[PDB]
Amino acid sequence: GSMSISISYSTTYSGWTVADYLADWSAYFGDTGGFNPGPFDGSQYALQSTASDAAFIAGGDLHYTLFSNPSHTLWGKLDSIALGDTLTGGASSGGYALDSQEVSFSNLGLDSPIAQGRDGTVHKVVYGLMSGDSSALQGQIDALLKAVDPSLSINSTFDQLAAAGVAHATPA
Repeated sequence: GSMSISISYSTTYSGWTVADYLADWSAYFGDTGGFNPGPFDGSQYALQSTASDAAFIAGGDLHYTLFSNPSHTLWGKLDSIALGDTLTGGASSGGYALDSQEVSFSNLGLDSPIAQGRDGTVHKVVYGLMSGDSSALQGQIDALLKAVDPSLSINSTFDQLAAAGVAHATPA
């Protein structure tokens, strides 16, 4: 359903496990953009690597506390993560996009309240992904996959997830 995780993937990665792909993408990002609409809140939070072309877009209803207690917290609803290369667009252009969208995860269903601060799952998922540690995102995807089918996991390949009705190949 709409409460079920849905994954898109370039056929480039059809034989990759989700864990292997996420670990390598977060290394590609390493240890332009912002919020749409912004300045500090948006339906998208997008970031470009300085280290490589790597870029992500977090989608949902996201909030950044800036200097307000609890400081430097990203909280709210995280519905989607899109991973790939080269951030484009912004508020002005009808939203952020990726020049090359490698993999996306939708219907994540994550919602972290401000009171949890940087302890929130949304904060940890997004901060990890851009600080060379996709472990938090992997844990949430693993749980969502097992909610559909317990023989699935982040160690499933993208084409195994397609065969299980979760994932969808896109052109390379």
